[PDB]
Amino acid sequence: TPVLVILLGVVGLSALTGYLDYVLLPALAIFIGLTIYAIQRKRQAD
Repeated sequence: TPVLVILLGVVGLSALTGYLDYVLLPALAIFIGLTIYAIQRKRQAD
């Protein structure tokens, strides 16, 4: 069920809903990139 993967990622976005400048390392921006990339791949692998 590739749809379940999108549901889990959707919940993570809810916990994070506020802007934020960039400090020494945007660990948050990278975390989302890996989260969205993994969800798109699991949902479908081309």
